[PDB]
Amino acid sequence: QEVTMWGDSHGVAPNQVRRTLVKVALSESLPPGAKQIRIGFSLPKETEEKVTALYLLVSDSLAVRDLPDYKGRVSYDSFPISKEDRTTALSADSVAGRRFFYLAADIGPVASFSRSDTLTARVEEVAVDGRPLPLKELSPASRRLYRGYEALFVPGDGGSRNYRIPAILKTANGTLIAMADRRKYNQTDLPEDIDIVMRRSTDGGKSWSDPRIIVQGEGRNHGFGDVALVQTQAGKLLMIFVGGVGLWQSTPDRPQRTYISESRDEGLTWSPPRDITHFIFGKDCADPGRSRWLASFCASGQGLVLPSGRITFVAAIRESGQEYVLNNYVLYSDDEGDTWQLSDCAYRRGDEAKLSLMPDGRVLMSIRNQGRQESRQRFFALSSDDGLTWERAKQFEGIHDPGCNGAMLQVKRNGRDQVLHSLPLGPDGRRDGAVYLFDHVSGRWSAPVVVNSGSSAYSDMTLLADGTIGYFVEEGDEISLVFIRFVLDDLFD
Ligand SMILES: CC(=O)N[C@H]1[C@H]([C@H](O)[C@H](O)CO)OC(C(=O)O)=C[C@@H]1O
Repeated sequence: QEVTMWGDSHGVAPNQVRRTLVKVALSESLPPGAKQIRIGFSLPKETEEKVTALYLLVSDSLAVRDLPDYKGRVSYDSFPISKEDRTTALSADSVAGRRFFYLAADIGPVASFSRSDTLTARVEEVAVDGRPLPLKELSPASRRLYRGYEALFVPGDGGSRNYRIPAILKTANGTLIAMADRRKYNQTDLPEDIDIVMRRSTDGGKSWSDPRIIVQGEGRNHGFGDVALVQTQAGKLLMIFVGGVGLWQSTPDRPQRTYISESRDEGLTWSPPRDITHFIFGKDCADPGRSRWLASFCASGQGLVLPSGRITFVAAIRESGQEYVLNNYVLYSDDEGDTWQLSDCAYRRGDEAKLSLMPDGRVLMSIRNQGRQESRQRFFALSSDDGLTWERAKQFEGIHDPGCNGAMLQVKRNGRDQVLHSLPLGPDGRRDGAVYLFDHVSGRWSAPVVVNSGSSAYSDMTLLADGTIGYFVEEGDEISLVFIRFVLDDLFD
């Protein structure tokens, strides 16, 4: 006869409805001799001012996210509470044998969006006919306000059990393209059966089209995923992705293949996928020095189109069956994706790597630290010839990498050229999604700022037209893909 309690720590945005603050779970249904349950809670005046209404929600599901994020797959009743009240009661009959209770709120309109712009509440008492039950707290509540915050892909959406691997792209016309692994049966990588799914926004991420499967996987060893995105200088959209067996199961004669698809109408329609594995490695490769290589995949998220028009993604390539490590090469095209070539080797024992354009026209590459090498720090390299040749740049190091994909944006802050990098803070785990700012002139990283506390993994970022940052992250143990919008001052002033 015990209650367990979880405070909620997901972000919120103005005017959102029925946002959970804390939820509690009874160990058992109320007994037949129970007439009413009554829950007492604490809620600071600072939180009270930022909400317009409270509610007690009752459900037969114990959910991770806000109940409306499940688009009806969670069933609940909702009972309002005056914001000034600190207790509420409900009849056993109305609970109808259910065990999961949520204290939720409607978020007001005003906001300052600073680091201290947070919301919290705590359940202090759950009494059944005046008998307090033992209460155990597993997590506190702290919900930060952002300019935008929306779960774009939630486990269960459209009948897929899971979602992973976010990719985000803003077009020259302002269209937002969001893509992801639709991980149908569970959260594991290829060779599992996986689709590529998409949603679009034409209003800067205020609203999003219904999700559309654009590449359908056809069974185990026949799925697709790990999408990266660019817009070419001629204006076409380009996705690149892998499909087939797993990374370490690929071979020269039976590869996990690399594909590209293009769109000429802002992501509405896409060309039938085109196998470009033969430009890279394996049995159909024209370069005999790469015909015995085993595997290649481009880092999911975004590529980079250079000022010349050269299209680039970083591939991480397995050259030997005698080792489980990868080497980085830039995959590029100077003819709008018609043909593809590889740079010289950019990193030895690398992994998922990302590119960004330096103020002086050099290319900066950020390299995932796979295998807890060295000091468990993120790796960096530099190229001065548009990605053809590379050199390690230790002076950019200085942030921890638990072994996870992330992203870079070149931005101006207070007149000064800086790199914004997204990565889990950890330590040594995929936890607390954070961003850092690297100052070009001083060569020092900022202290991290945690955007989403809790389990956090892959992230992609884009610069919106008005300077806001779109931040697309893997939140939680069973992952939802979440689009968050903030400006730099919200995080760093
Ligand atoms: C094609 C592929 O396998 N991509 C996977 C990537 C890769 O396995 C690793 O980067 C190599 O070390 O890892 C992860 C991961 O969450 O860690 C997710 C990707 O789906």
